[PDB]
Amino acid sequence: ELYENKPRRPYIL
Repeated sequence: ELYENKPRRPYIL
């Protein structure tokens, strides 16, 4: 998506 959220790229990585 154009708007990147945090539960897609959370600090879990």
